[PDB]
Order: sequence, then C-alpha cells, then structure tokens
Amino acid sequence: NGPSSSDMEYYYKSLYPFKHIFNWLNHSPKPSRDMINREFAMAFRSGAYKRYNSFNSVQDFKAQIEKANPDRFEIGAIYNKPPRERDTLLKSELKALEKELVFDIDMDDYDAFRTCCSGAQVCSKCWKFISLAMKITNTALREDFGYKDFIWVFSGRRGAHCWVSDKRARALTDVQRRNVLDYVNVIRDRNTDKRLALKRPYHPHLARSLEQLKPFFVSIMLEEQNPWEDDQHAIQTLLPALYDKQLIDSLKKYWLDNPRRSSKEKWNDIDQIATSLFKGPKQDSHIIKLRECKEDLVLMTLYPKLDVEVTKQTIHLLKAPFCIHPATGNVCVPIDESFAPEKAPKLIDLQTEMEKNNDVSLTALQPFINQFQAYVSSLLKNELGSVKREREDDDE
Repeated sequence: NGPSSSDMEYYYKSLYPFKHIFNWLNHSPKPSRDMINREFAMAFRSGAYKRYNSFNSVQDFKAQIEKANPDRFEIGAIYNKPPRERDTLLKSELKALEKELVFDIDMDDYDAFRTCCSGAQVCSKCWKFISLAMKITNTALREDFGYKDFIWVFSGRRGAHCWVSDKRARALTDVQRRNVLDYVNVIRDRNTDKRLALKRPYHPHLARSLEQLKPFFVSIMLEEQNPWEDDQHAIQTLLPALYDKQLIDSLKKYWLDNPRRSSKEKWNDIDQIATSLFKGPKQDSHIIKLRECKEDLVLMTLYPKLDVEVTKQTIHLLKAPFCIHPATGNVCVPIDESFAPEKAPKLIDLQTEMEKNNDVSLTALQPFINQFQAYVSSLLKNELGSVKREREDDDE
C-alpha cells in the first residue's frame, strides 16, 4: 500500500531538493547541456513508465515533476540533443555523450549468505554487507582510479547506489565502464554450484580486499548470519567452494551423520577432516589449496555484489536521490558506512513533523539536504577548478 497521490504531490512541492539535484547533475548553477540534454524517466502508480523526459532549469524540473507526480524518477545519460525532442527526432539520432559512473548493490543478491532477512527486506544486521561493499568500492575508487567526487545513496528498500561525478568518470564509454566493472567485480558466477578458483597469485586489489574483509568474516558470516548450520545449505553453498571430491564427500557424510552443526563448527570441520585425509607427502599442497578456497569463500560472501549492467551501460537509468520509495515510504537519502536502514526518514513522519513545526525546514530530512548541498557545492567548486586547471596548464 503506497502513500497517497497527495502526500507525493506535497513532498515534491515542499521538500524535494530540486535545486541541489539540478546543480549536482548540471555541474553548474547555469543551465547547460548536462541537464538540458539529460534523460529522466518517470514511473507511475499504475505501472506506466515514461522515458525521454528532459528539463531545462530548476523551475522546469520542479514543474514537470509536480505536474506528473510520479512514484519515482530515474536519471539517465547526457545526450547530444534534448531527450524530450526525440519523436521529432532523427538527426542521425539521439546519442549519449556522458554520464555519472554508478554502482548498485542489491541486498537480495546476498540471500545465499544472510539469514536475518531475505528478498527486498533489510535491517541493521545484514546492512553490514552494504557497509563492507562501500569500504571496498570506495577504496578502489579513491586509491586505484583516484576518483574523489562520489556519494552513496540509499535505494529506499534493497540497498545502495554510488554516484561518481568526476569529469573523467562521466566521460567513460560503454567499454571503459565494462573494464571498470571488471576490475571491481572480482566475483564471477555468483555461485554455486562451483568454486571461484580466483586467479593466483591474487591481483593486488583482491589481496587488499581480502585483508580488509577477513577481520569481519567470523562475526558476520559464522556467528551473526550462520547460513551453513542448515545442512542442505552447507552442502549447496559451502562444499562446492572446496577443491577435492573426497573432502567434499567426507564432510557431506559427516554432517549428514551429525546434523545441524553450527557454521563455526563446520568451518573447523573442513580443516580437521582435510588434515586426516591429506597427511602424506603432498600435504603441503592440500594445505595451500584449502586455504585458497577459504579465502575465496571470504570474497564470495563479503565482497561487493554489484548489479552489473547498471554500471556497464552509459545510458542506464537509475532512481534519483531523495525520491520516495512507495513500498517502504522511505526517502532515498545520502548515506555512509554508519547508516541504519531503520534510520531512513519516512515521508509520512516528515509531513507530520513539518506541520507540527509549522516550517518546511524543520524536519529530520533537513540535515540530509544540508549535507547534500554541501557536497554539491564542493563538486561545483572542483568542476570550475578543473577548467581553472585547464587555464593553469595553458598559463605557459
């Protein structure tokens, strides 16, 4: 049951930060191609879906959204002509030039490895998977790519979205976004059935990420989530990560014979049984292989699971920050690694608060708006300072 058309209309009229979002996407206060040629899509309570909208100014943006009153809207690429002029129409036609580099983490992708919620439900406990996803992704963004202007935003329900605004990130072609994705998407076939068998020696990014995540593995996976106490799930998602049929078969039998041993007990069984099985002349080679499999398992469970096509496609549409999620009533607020999903402002609560306080500015959403304004101001400085660096290079 979604919030009413009138609650949504009044949210747009009163609280949605149209100016700051416009400026964020335009990269300047003065309307440019970066907004005038940018696609927005709108989704309606009815299932209708309208692509190829575009807005000229803060007031045009606000007006069209107010008038349409969609449940959500999605931001797209910056094109060579205005998307709303599609239909009339075909230059060659409509060509994508640039767009923010985005990353999307959906918690249901971790459902094999969490037990506290499944599907489109989340809580503070399993949100830790998102926080780790941020830590890892942020590390690659800053350290390896040297991107500096990025923000994470709550999706309203299932996870978080990362928006990279750095000029050179926006400039990426479809191939280059696939190469960025490939670099950060260490884990392949989101198993099971099989073993990741990641390459070795580990590439430096994997090595780093492993070292970042390992300290969390026992607490999150073995203790909090404990997905492998359920034997069928251990057989389905723990054992296929191992390298040896005999070891697999032995563990399987042992857990069939002694059911419901905890994830911590099972993690230890792997070692004990492999030790008895492989003591020999080649025991050193099995010691190494098993370790590699367990490291890979740390990655398989805790390393960010990205919604890959979201990142790979320059034209891809993604929900705008500060939209309301109609299913949850949540506002899609900017976030960091301290975020609880229980902590997202709810639209109904904000509307009560603003009437109680008889002032639009006196809601729990204001601090998120203020922080976003501050972020945007910094971005605008950097965009301008970049053309200032072009001048400083040209100063010769």
